[PDB]
Amino acid sequence: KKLFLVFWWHMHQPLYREPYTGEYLLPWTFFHAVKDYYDMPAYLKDFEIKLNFNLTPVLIDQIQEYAQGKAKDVFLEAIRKDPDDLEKEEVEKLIEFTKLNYEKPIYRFERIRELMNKEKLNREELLDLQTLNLLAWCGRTLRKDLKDLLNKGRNYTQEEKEYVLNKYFEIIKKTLSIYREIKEEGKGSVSTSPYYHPLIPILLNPNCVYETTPNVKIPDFAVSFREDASKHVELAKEKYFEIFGEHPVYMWPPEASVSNEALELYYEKGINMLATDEVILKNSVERASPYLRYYFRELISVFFRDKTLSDLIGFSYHAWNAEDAVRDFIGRLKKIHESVDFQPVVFVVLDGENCWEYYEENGIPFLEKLYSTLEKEEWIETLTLEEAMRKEDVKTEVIESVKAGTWFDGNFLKWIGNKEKNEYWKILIEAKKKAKNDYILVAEGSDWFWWQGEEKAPFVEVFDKLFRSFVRRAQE
Ligand SMILES: OC[C@H]1O[C@@H]2O[C@H]3[C@H](O)[C@@H](O)[C@@H](O[C@H]4[C@H](O)[C@@H](O)[C@@H](O[C@H]5[C@H](O)[C@@H](O)[C@@H](O[C@H]6[C@H](O)[C@@H](O)[C@@H](O[C@H]7[C@H](O)[C@@H](O)[C@@H](O[C@H]8[C@H](O)[C@@H](O)[C@@H](O[C@H]1[C@H](O)[C@H]2O)O[C@@H]8CO)O[C@@H]7CO)O[C@@H]6CO)O[C@@H]5CO)O[C@@H]4CO)O[C@@H]3CO
Repeated sequence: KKLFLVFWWHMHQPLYREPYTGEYLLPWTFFHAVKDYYDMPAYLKDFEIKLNFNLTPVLIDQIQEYAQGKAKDVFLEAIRKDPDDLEKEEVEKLIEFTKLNYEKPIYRFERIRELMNKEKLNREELLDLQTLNLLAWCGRTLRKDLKDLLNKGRNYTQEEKEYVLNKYFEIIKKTLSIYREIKEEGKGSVSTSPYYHPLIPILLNPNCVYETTPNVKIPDFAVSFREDASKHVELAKEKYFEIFGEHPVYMWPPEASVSNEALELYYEKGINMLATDEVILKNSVERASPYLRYYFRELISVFFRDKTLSDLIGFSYHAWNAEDAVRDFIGRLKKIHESVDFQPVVFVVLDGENCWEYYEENGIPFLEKLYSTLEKEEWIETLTLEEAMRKEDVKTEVIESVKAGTWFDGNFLKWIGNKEKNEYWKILIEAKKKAKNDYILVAEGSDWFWWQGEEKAPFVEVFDKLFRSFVRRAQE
């Protein structure tokens, strides 16, 4: 009797490329590509387990542009420059970026602490600020190759900075190929999402927010977004076919968000399986185990992720020692294994690139120990999405209705329902009436609405500039 364990690591970045200047206004795609997007599937080269991945199409587009040397990244241009050529504005944003990240374990260099305590910075100190910001985002693969330079910690030269940059782009250039390779080798399945990571249930029926939050105020949805919902899915299918050679049969719904209408749409578009959140299951079915494969109306398979296990990784274990965390995780899996007489399917689903920067050494001690330990347990069988979908010795249940929501509390309050977020929807509604091109789809991405109307943080205004620029461009 085995426990079937399914990791599904979700990778996404909204579009940082401002459409009038063509500049990437934030470097986060670059930094998560060099730190996470290659290295997360590259674990499969060293560990005999299965791991699965979601790549949003808008993320794939940006990885392609960086890989081809086409991305004009303003923050990265400031890193590349000789410090004598840095504008005051660029130094300021290098310092602000450092302060934003200063407390993360991946920024644990004594030299950073020295440079932040300094009133003015000379050329050598600026070179160190530039290069340490690069090295802070070093992924697992190059932490081996660049060991000598990482241990230096200070006194970097322009030549060493450029060496690091060249290696980082070599990683980005190999990234889509490793996803293709692990898929073809049967080491993992790869899914995608509707193109720009929108909330499909809201685009199909904005009144679905009242299934969970009856008291919320929403704007007057005087335009239909239903066709746009279909387009996000269809264009995702096309992009996925380009990279992987088939239409995708697995999708991750952005924010785990489902509704009866959204599930019907995924079925109509040929998606055979998706996953969503356990809170949605508990809101929809009184007596329900998350260890079963569910069939929504016998149209499409649904797995509900194990929220506690997913949250152990996403929220707890950064604060723990790696060995303690792995022993805890295996212990919980063993209790699950001993708790049912059938073979349970245990989905572990979370962002695949955001939690590691808060772990010691970018979470590499944790993941190496986790995967090493998993591959040794006879009673754990990790599965690809494809195996989880077709596995016969699993228990199964039909469900006829779900209560619309997301993996935030089972509701939509992070993206709609307060004055500020509603203003974004009103902007989008008005723009949609006058829309002339697919930039209106870019502006439907969930990310813009998440950041809007949130307590001020460094670089928040950049998401607002992006959103409004896409809205403007949509109408021209
Ligand atoms: O939009 C840019 C963003 O896009 C991607 O992220 C999206 C992701 O793909 C979706 O799945 C979804 O993610 C949900 C997530 O899975 C849930 O876990 C939850 O996330 C909440 C966190 O759990 C919770 O801890 C908290 O996070 C707070 C941090 O703990 C706190 O440290 C601080 O974080 C600041 C960062 O330290 C700083 O670096 C900067 O963050 C930038 C990112 O580093 C950068 O990569 C990018 O983010 C991408 C992301 O990588 C994609 O995968 O831009 C960020 C902004 O510049 O600034 C942070 C804020 O100051 O504060 C955070 C927030 O309070 O809250 C989060 C969010 O509630 O919910 C997610 C939403 O359901 O959505 C995300 C976003 O669209």
